[PDB]
Amino acid sequence: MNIFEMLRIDEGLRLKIYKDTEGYYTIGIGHLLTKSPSLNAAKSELDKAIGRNCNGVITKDEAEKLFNQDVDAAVRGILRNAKLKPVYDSLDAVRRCALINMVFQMGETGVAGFTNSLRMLQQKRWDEAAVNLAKSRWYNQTPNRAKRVITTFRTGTWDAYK
Ligand SMILES: [Cl-]
Ligand SMILES: [Cl-]
Repeated sequence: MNIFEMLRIDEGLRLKIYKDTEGYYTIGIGHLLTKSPSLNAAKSELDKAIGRNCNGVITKDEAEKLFNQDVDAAVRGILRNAKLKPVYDSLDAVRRCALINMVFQMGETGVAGFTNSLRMLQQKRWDEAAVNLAKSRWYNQTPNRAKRVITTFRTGTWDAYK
């Protein structure tokens, strides 16, 4: 298991514009297109993103390309973030995957907001951090995915995904 297979399980793949769990226009492997209510504003961003007239639809390769950019951008945002970088650097390889997953889903800013949990992970207090991570809108809104991520931080293995 790697970051790609992990995210592909949590986000799935859809080749047609769809609405995410928040109701935002998305496509591919969790690639947010826009928070705007308009399907046309979504079709627009989509074509801008791919470089062709897609008319709301893309190919597998196009989805995988967006996915490769988004993972890279997620890592690069963590590395550039003063609050995140030190956490990331302190973590083992599996756990790093768990942080990247949160970042991909909720953005740098959002994760950077879990001050207490971040401190606990840095300190390697596993069980405590799993408990604090669960007290969040994130966990209440997408509980099966949050549990998977949280188990990953708790144990440091891929069990939740196997
Ligand atoms: Cl809560
Ligand atoms: Cl869920």
